[PDB]
Amino acid sequence: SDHKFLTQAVEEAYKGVDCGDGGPFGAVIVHNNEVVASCHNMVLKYTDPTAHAEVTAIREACKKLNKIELSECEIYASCEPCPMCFGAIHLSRLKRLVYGAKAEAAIAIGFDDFIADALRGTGVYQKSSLEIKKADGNGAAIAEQVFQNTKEKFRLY
Amino acid sequence: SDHKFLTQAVEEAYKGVDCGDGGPFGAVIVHNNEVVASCHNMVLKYTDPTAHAEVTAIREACKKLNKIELSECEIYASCEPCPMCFGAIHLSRLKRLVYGAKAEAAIAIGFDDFIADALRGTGVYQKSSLEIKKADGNGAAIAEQVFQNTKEK
Ligand SMILES: [Zn+2]
Ligand SMILES: [Zn+2]
Repeated sequence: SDHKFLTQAVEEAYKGVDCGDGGPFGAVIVHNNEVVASCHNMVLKYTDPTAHAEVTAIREACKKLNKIELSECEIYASCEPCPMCFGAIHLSRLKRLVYGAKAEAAIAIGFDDFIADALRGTGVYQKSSLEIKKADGNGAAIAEQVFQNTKEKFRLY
Repeated sequence: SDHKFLTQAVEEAYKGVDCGDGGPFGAVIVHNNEVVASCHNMVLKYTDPTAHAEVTAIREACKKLNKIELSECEIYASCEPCPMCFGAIHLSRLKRLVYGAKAEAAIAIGFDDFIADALRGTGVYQKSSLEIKKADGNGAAIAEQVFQNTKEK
């Protein structure tokens, strides 16, 4: 099941960058195998620097479910969530995070060096409690290739 | 001026908690000396756990200026911004943050221990770039008093 939803997140990333909504990032929020929200980065479309894929999905899922906690839901992120997004995942009380590519894969094509200490377990003040799964196998390889694929698609533009 | 805009962020904190929009937290974004956004926590009003005062203010300022970066603006927060909000402040590229109450003041009234390493200078992977000012004196007194004053609210 993890492979299904992670690949849905990756496809959101491709769709969002293709239509110009934002960068190549996707996120899917799922409640007992039912998809609650399927989003990509909307920073450009919304003129909102907080509209990352994860934040957008959280906003949508909370509005759909009429509550500010998503404690029975899980989130699939095509890329490792940044500090803002990991903070939003913490605040939302999501029970599990599965992510596809390490942040280094995005930094490799020029994205900002902007990594969540609490995700990687390197903080003094901020600690995480939720279950975190870095994908492996086919899902991880597919997720990691998003960034070189996007850079190649826009190389001569 | 620093006192003026921090006091306005505290005023937003009180207004928001009084009308049930969210918790006792406010934020003000200014371009030199003009208010670009003045907001409070809207978590309850919007059913949105990301709608902290700072995030709400960033979104409104970016809409007002029609752009996703706020490198000419500064942000005043009634309370120390949390990891989410400090991340948002980084992404928006605000050039300066002034905040009134240390997170311990909110925690002492029963809010979650949820503190940004990058703001306190203890981040390993996340390093702040912007200038940060913790208020002192009367500004700190005003911002700390919010939590005692709104305890039963
Ligand atoms: Zn993010
Ligand atoms: Zn916050």
